[PDB]
Amino acid sequence: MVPKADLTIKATGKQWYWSYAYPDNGKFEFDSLMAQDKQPRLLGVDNEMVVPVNKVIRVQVTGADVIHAFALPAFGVKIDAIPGRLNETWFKAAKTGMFYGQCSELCGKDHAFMPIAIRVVEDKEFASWVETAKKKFA
Ligand SMILES: [Cu+2]
Ligand SMILES: [Cu+2]
Repeated sequence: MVPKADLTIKATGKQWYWSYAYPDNGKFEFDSLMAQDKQPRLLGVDNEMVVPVNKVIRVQVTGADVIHAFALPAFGVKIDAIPGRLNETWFKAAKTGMFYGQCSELCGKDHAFMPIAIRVVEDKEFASWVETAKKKFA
């Protein structure tokens, strides 16, 4: 069962990146593309999924092209991202910081290079980030 959520984010797997939509924060969406100009190697991206600490985050998970899977080991999360299907999982981060995962379903050439990067922040910073993101992402 998915517990009562404080916020929902939709994570859509694509060849070979994730898109994150924020239905509860103004319906903006952005792509999260591997950077590696950035540490850690194979895990850093241009635009992280930002979430508030100490909140139930429902993650709706789907794919856009082929089957992917959303894996976030620090939270015990692993769920298929199947095009045509909206799956759901969740996590609650007990502390701030960076948390990383990977696509866990072989999905072609760049499967190994579509990381999930989550930045957990306090409420104040989350709200400030949302302000900026709404403008950045359109
Ligand atoms: Cu994939
Ligand atoms: Cu994959």
